[PDB]
Amino acid sequence: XLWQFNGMIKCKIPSSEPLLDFNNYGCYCGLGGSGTPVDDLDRCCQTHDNCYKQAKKLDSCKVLVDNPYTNNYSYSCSNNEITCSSENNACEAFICNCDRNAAICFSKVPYNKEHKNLDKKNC
Ligand SMILES: [Ca+2]
Repeated sequence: XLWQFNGMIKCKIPSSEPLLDFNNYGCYCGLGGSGTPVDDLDRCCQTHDNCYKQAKKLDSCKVLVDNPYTNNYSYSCSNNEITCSSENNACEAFICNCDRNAAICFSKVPYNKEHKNLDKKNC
């Protein structure tokens, strides 16, 4: 953790507290996620979820019996641009890329506050 991810979003969105703002949004942002993404931000989340699902099927992780949920990488934040550290092994670089793409996706999409705390039956 979360923790690294939380730190990435803030790097692109310095004004936010991502565990509060990007949590429980739409159908996908937050625990699980199903149905059709309700907006571009939901789709950001749908993708990220997908990128974690894929990471688990990766050999490089499947050792290192890795958990996307616990995957431990390094990244730096400078001037609101994120760089995933070369020192990452393949598995941790895959996860860092997942987190990186989401960070960025989040900063380019509209925020629809009618989609926070949605009834998943709309999903
Ligand atoms: Ca999700």
